[PDB]
Amino acid sequence: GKWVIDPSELTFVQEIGSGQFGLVHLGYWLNKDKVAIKTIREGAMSEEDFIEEAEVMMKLSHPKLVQLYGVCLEQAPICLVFEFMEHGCLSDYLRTQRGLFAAETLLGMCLDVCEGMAYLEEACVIHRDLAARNCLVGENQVIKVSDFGMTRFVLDDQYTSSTGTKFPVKWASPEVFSFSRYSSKSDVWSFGVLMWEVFSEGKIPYENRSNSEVVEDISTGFRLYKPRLASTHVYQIMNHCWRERPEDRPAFSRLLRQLAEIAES
Ligand SMILES: C=CC(=O)N1CCC[C@@H](n2nc(-c3cccc(C(=O)Nc4cccc(C(C)(C)C)c4)c3)c3c(N)ncnc32)C1
Repeated sequence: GKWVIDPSELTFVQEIGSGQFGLVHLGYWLNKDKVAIKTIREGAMSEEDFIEEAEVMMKLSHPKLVQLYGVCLEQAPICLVFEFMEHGCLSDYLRTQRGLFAAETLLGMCLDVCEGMAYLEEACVIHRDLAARNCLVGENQVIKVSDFGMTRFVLDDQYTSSTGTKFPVKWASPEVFSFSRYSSKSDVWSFGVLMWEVFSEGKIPYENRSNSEVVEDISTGFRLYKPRLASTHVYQIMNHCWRERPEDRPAFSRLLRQLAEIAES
């Protein structure tokens, strides 16, 4: 089928950087385009579960979502082929350009991510690991969401267990760090942390807290402070994303209207 890419259809030009459990290269895909190619090391992911879901994932086509183009599975290590995002991760894009962006621009970056997340929410697809590190920057400074649902395939328990050393506790809602209870409402909590990373120009949330300290702090009502560039209205929306009860958090469809209201007026 079309989703399978033959090794003869790909060339590797240069490294982009280290991804999770594998290297990412810049390359070309025959008769198509420039692409980013991930080589995944053996044992890191459930390749069979991923191959079963690949065609399904490839139908989640939205301009604010980084596209999966196909899979090169002929030989180990398998390759995953994606839409190439010229300006890389949003985390480094902000950190290297501190002082450049106006709040209107930072809000527009949050609006791009929110639009991609409202599409996934309508499709009943949970991201599970939304953070600035997997939002990528493309043409005309567009931000696109990447790696939605990919943690379903990770095999290292240090990453998947809510108590594992590499679990993204900093972006987790309490029902996720307590019970791994994923939903679009737990993605909303993560989106609030993403808004904080954006308005802080790429600062690390809860920088001097261990993961166990973040659990206790969040459970006892602590919340991230307001970034200097965030207005009080922006910070109010961040706090709505961090409500303890998932039912009290806004849906992405509601956030998209609230943030656009601020952006368009
Ligand atoms: C800060 C520096 C930065 O910019 N980085 C870090 C190094 C790699 C860069 N990178 N990563 C991707 C990219 C985009 C989407 C998915 C993946 C992926 O491999 N999923 C992925 C593939 C297979 C398995 C898994 C598991 C989670 C299951 C382990 C994940 C990779 C990418 C792209 N398309 N265009 C440009 N650069 C890109 C991002």
